[PDB]
Amino acid sequence: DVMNRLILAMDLMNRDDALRVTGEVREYIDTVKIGYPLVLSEGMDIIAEFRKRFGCRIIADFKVADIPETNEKICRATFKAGADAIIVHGFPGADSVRACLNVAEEMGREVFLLTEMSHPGAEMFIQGAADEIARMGVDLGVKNYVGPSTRPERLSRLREIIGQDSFLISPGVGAQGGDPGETLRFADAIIVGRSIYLADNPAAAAAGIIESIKDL
Amino acid sequence: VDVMDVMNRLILAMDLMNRDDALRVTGEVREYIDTVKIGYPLVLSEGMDIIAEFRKRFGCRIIADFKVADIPETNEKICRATFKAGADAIIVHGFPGADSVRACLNVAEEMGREVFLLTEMSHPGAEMFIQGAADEIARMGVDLGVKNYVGPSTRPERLSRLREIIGQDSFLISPGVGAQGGDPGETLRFADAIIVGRSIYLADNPAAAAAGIIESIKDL
Ligand SMILES: O=C1C[C@H](C(=O)O)N([C@@H]2O[C@H](COP(=O)(O)O)[C@@H](O)[C@H]2O)C(=O)N1
Ligand SMILES: O=C1C[C@H](C(=O)O)N([C@@H]2O[C@H](COP(=O)(O)O)[C@@H](O)[C@H]2O)C(=O)N1
Repeated sequence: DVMNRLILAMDLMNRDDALRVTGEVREYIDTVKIGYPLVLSEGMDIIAEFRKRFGCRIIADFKVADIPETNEKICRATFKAGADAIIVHGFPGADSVRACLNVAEEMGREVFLLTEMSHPGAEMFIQGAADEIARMGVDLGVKNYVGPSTRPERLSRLREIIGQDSFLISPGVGAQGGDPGETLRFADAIIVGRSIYLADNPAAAAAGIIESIKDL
Repeated sequence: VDVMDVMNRLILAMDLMNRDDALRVTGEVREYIDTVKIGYPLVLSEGMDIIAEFRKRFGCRIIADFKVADIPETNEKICRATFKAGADAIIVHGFPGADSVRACLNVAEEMGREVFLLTEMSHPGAEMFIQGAADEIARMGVDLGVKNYVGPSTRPERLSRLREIIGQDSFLISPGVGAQGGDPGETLRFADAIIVGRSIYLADNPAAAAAGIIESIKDL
């Protein structure tokens, strides 16, 4: 359950700037997605902190895409650092995703499978494997997925593959071009990045987005 | 000669997760290699500063094995942060497409660092989707101006195919020799250097582990 179905993609690289725009919209969010831009430039402890300076839940968007052995070490350190869930790439195959799954289960945490990406280059290879990846995701027993809001049609097919009792979230809303309304029809929640943390007033953006979909 | 050469054609994949063991083990094999591959296992446990530290204390070049695989905008920040940390190079995935790779290349060009494109991976799972796109990712990397690549030693027939695609003038490094089954000798028929992790850092005696690989290759 994600408050207001919205997830903050705190992608600012300044620690303070981060805990700021994050505080300037704390009201409308309870789930934060944190990536490498912030973590590498400020350290993994920027996570265990968030889980207090804001009490929110943290999804580590690390797109794990290595061999099984290394994926296991990466997931361990991300969870030890105290992350609630970690986003994993599916293109490396089923043994690599399985490695992340074991660790999540061993530590009682969550794995999110990224099936398709939102950006343009995604057409070359990712798109043609998307469905097969989502399906691998089902054979593997994955219950959490990430899909592109930049492609409403794919987003609907994804929901068809994963089922109704699978959790789904969607990036690409706003800057990349996705609409917060169309997207929420198949996915359990959206993820908005730049469209918030870069507006003259981030507080008055994560307010309007909630308005454009406070109906549902 | 345009690309930096690797001492003894051997790159150490330092994936131990605690600062002291990483330092201790790397120090022991210093006289044998001058390039060190530092990935997320160490960097997420000890921090990115570990990158400048190794680079200073050992005088070795550092390849950040981060497998950048995000959208262009984010890949740019990951590369800028990695280079700001002092890495000499950064490994990038190709599957996300040409725009994602180009974003890494711009920053590398801007800051005077290098990009290695990972085309095909060495684990079994790699057969499911990356193998099928491997030749095209390689060819895509070539057309983008990529001069450094990573190909799998666990499949000489594939490493060979990739060498033909990228040609004789570009730099190819290959992981998977040792713990994964690749042979130092065969791999080097096509790769300029091999990446070795566990066979050295989980060995009773790392230096001997390294000296013994360097030895069986000395002739070839
Ligand atoms: O396919 C993907 C993978 C990844 C993800 O969601 O896992 N993201 C992340 O979503 C954020 C951009 O949202 P914004 O700033 O454009 O509004 C960044 O943190 C991206 O790395 C994508 O956008 N597309
Ligand atoms: O295809 C790949 C991708 C990646 C890479 O080389 O970029 N690696 C890395 O090579 C090291 C293992 O060498 P060892 O410990 O098995 O000796 C780890 O750091 C892996 O993440 C692979 O092994 N296979």
